[PDB]
Amino acid sequence: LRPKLSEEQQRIIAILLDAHHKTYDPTYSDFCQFRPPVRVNDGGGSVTLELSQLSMLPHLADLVSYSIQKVIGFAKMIPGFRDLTSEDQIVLLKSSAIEVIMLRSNESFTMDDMSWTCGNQDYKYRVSDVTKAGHSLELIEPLIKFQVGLKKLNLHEEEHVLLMAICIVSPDRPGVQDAALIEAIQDRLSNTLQTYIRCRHPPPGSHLLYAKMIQKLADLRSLNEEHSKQYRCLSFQPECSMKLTPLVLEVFG
Ligand SMILES: C=C1/C(=C\C=C2/CCC[C@]3(C)[C@@H]([C@H](C)CCCC(O)c4nccs4)CC[C@@H]23)C[C@@H](O)C[C@@H]1O
Repeated sequence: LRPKLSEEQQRIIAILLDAHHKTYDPTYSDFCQFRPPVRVNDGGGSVTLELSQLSMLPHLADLVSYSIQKVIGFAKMIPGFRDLTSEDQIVLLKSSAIEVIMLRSNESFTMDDMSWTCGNQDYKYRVSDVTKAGHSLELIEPLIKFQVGLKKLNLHEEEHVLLMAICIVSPDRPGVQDAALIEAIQDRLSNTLQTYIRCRHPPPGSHLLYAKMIQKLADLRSLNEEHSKQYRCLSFQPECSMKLTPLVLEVFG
């Protein structure tokens, strides 16, 4: 069976697309406002050197902080999100922030050279830039694998925004209060996605796609935990806080 999208489901999709268009600048025109990226010589991938300088951390921390603000804006436009208590809204945002960033970053990621290309050379982010920010391959490898995997799903923009919305409004987040309400909101989004794929996504892929998308949400949970471990190590580095931002300190602290 291929039920058609209800008027409400169409509205939800239009709302999410508009929300994404208002919060994701495909030209990356604000990036020059961030603290400048610095790339020091480290072909050897020296952890000692990387930690002593954390040359790319100020720039990436500003990028991530900027992105969190956008995700907050996006979340506030998700149908139903405002119905949640302020406390639940914050718990969901803090717990999914890094995951949504990884998801939305897929738009700038390119398999041409496996990098996130946001402009000229200065704003082309490679795995080497992540290491220069203090991270290890335990996070980087899975991250790239995840990016390529998501790219291959060839998601329609409609599927992309729904996946981000579903990621945010998850009832199984530590600390949530009204899980039932959150699940109700998420189910409404999941059904919309499931329905969209069935009557709008042409084969090969009319099916199987939903499961693959759900699996990516699971992958995101693992990356979230790995990033958390790495962030902890990073926080031990003296003077690290100055290379971050208040928003970032709260979200990952
Ligand atoms: C943000 C966005 C973009 C790219 C994403 C990237 C490339 C550079 C490195 C990133 C930011 C990965 C890096 C794992 C995160 C590590 C940094 C970090 O622990 C911290 N930082 C502040 C406090 S701790 C995750 C997503 C990757 C560009 C554009 O698509 C907008 C998108 O929101």
